[PDB]
Amino acid sequence: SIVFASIDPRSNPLQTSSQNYVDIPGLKLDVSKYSNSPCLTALITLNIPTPYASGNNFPGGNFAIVTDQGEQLAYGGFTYSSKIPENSGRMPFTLVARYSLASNVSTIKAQWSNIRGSTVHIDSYASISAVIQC
Amino acid sequence: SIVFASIDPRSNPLQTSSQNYVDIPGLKLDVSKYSNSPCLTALITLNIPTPYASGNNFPGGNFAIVTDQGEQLAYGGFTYSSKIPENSGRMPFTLVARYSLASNVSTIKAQWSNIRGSTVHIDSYASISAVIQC
Amino acid sequence: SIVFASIDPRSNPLQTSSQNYVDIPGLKLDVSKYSNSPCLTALITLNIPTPYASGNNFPGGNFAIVTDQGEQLAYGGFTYSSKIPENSGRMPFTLVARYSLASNVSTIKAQWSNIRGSTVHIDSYASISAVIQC
Amino acid sequence: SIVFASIDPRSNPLQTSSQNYVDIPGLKLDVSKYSNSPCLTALITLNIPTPYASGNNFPGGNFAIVTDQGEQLAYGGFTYSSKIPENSGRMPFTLVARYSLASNVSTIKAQWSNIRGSTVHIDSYASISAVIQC
Amino acid sequence: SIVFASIDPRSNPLQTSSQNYVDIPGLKLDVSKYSNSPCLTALITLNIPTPYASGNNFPGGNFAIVTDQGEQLAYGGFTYSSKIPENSGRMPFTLVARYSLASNVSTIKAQWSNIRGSTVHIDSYASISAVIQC
Amino acid sequence: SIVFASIDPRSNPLQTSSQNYVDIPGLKLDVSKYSNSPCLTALITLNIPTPYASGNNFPGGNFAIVTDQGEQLAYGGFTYSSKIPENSGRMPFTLVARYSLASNVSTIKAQWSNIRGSTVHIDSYASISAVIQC
Ligand code: NA
Ligand code: NA
Ligand code: NA
Ligand code: NA
Ligand code: NA
Ligand code: NA
Repeated sequence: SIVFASIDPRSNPLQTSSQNYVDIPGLKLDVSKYSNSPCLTALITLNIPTPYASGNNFPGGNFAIVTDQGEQLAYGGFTYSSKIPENSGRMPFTLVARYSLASNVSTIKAQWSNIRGSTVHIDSYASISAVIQC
Repeated sequence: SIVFASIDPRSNPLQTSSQNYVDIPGLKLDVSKYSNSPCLTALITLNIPTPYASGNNFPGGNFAIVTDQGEQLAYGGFTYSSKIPENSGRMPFTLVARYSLASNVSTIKAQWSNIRGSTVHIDSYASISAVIQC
Repeated sequence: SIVFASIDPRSNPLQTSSQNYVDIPGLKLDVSKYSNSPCLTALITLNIPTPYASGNNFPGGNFAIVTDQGEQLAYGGFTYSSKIPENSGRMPFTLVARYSLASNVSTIKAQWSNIRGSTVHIDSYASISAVIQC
Repeated sequence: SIVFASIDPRSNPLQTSSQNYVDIPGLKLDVSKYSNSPCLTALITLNIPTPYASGNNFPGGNFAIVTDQGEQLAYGGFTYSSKIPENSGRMPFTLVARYSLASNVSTIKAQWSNIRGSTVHIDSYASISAVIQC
Repeated sequence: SIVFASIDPRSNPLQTSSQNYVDIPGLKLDVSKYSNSPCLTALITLNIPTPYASGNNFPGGNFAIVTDQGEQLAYGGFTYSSKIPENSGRMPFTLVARYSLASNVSTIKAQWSNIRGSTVHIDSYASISAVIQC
Repeated sequence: SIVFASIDPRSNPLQTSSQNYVDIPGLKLDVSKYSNSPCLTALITLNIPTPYASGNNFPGGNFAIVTDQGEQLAYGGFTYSSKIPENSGRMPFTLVARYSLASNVSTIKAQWSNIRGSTVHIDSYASISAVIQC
């Protein structure tokens, strides 16, 4: 089966300058119906196709897939190749994780954080999805 | 089930300088067999791992997943961090969408468009795929 | 069903300066249980979310999905937009392939290679996965 | 998926002397979750392994699988080979039906009726089940 | 998935006095779409809930599930407990078989034959079905 | 998926005169691969299409589906309509059960027992099968 959530915050863009990971609002999957099911697994893709980051010390952004049981299932990020890019170019980002559904998991969700004092931005379509299989 | 199409236009590369979205030839999925099926959903991934864009005003490229019912299911793109990059570097791009198969859909396909008068280029492997589940 | 492998080589990073494709250790899928099954197909995603490449001639990195039957199912890569980037920025990369399981396949795996004498680096989470369906 | 209901009325046996079909209490399947799903079908088995019928004019019993939309999906029955059997022997009975789940169906259930004024009896395990597939 | 066929020959009943197995018309499954698929198996149920047999030497009827490759996957039958039953009572019959779909099979079908010169009769609902799984 | 076992003891028929349930040799399903899986269920059919029973006090036979955890999932049987049938006619028998695979189950199997001092006989094809679903 498929579980899916997307956002498209054109009118009210998202940003973070947080050094710690914080939730990306709207990018959460409810997997309660499948929990406590050791024979099931979720393959989870976080797709942030058009992010950027502003800043003045080799800016970038980090992303993670986590559960509400404190498991960091995957992480990664982008950075620029200059200290102060004259344009914060759009840097497509995708991240793929796996999680057994054996445990009492309820939520699989996206988080983000900054790098070197940057501000990370999302102002367009992004998604999180899972394929759940036996 | 899986539906899949790929291209690999090494000998005859693809390009667009179109401001409006136009089809990427060869990156189309036929989902007719699954249409009018409200209990089915497709999770669709467009993978353009090695595109670039030429131009002189912060060039880039945009991509979309659409149906032949006029639904834009997802969009995003890449841009460079300089006004006139001395090399149009390869900027891997992936985009993930979801579509209920309730409607009379026949085709799910990839489109692209330019940015600020750029020319977008594909000269190597790219794919579009879907997982269809109940 | 889902098949999955990941790495997270923070303490002992990976690198290659190989012009020919070589295996990324740890990014291998065992599909033996599904082989010789013409009604089955694998949809395979290689996710390298945080690679970079060092070098002095427009550096970058290439990646491929292959089988142990010599099939190159997909390939692509990233490159920088400068001859000698002052920072080798992190360039998220994903690649999606399809393979019929009709043949006597045992292994689907990731490979990488350099570009123009670069060194490609992985020092954090990366994965390879497949959805196997009828 | 599987939907299932059984009864085992040892302490309070069931009987009917009804000429018209009437519900067998407890032998009902709730298929509401799957309704309005044209791509789904149910394969339904009614298993009455140990019924009998009393009477004096070639007794027997009839059974049917029906929906709450007035569809009689299957029917059949047993009869004895004598006008007045000296023992109403146990006559195992099974019945298999198919139903598309396209419609607004809620319930698939078992019914029974008599033959030639008989009384039909169930005093032990019986079941109704469905396999639901795409 | 489910494959299914039924008959309900109330207006034009079926009979056989054949000593050799012959096809029951209408009780045939087309499995061509699944053939040459070693990872698939069919679980096949033949349900004849209300047959009888006439005759004067301990009459009965035999049934079989066969393919068009000459495989007899299952067989069985009913007989009466008297030499000349005064009423040929209805004797519910079900038969379950399994078949790998590895081979070039096209058809799985029902057959019947007599016993000791009997005539076997079907004048009401009967079905043949399969569940096909990986 | 399907699990299946059959017997066809033409050359060396089976019989029991046991008052207690005893295993029918060969009619056992190994479900170990699916055990400890609360999201999975088995729908189990025992098909004895051509049994009979000998004896002189309203003979018959009983059958059950059991696990190796002492669960009697289903039971039923046939009996004749005379005290001493002049021919022990063939009395087709089918029995359907359901079992959650949550527990540490290894085996689902068929048992039989006599009635009123009868001897129950199987000298031809019989099967036990399960459909296992999520
Ligand atoms: Na939840
Ligand atoms: Na189409
Ligand atoms: Na292998
Ligand atoms: Na209902
Ligand atoms: Na055919
Ligand atoms: Na076992």
